[PDB]
Amino acid sequence: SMSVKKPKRDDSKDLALCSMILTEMETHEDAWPFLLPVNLKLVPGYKKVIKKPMDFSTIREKLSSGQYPNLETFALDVRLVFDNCETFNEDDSDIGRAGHNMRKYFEKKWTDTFK
Repeated sequence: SMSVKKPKRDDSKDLALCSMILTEMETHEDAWPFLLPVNLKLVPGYKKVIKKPMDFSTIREKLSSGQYPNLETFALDVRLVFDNCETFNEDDSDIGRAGHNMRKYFEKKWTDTFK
């Protein structure tokens, strides 16, 4: 509350560390469904169904331009990528499986880096 603060967690390396995580997601072999925005002219249903599209390139641009206020808003966009993928793709598809695998990979890196 006013003039009463919990001790200051060092957040000065968060930007660099989110960048490193994102590089590791970018270079994973199962990243291919997620590297670029879904082409809304060429994929029927996507525009109407997926209210907030997200992809790695879009996260990389937001990161590089100071559009994440803190590391939690960065994790929310990453998870949005996987949540979208589960919304649109059967679990038993190449892309459905890619999404589960990438989410697992992300969540481990997140915990090991920050928890």
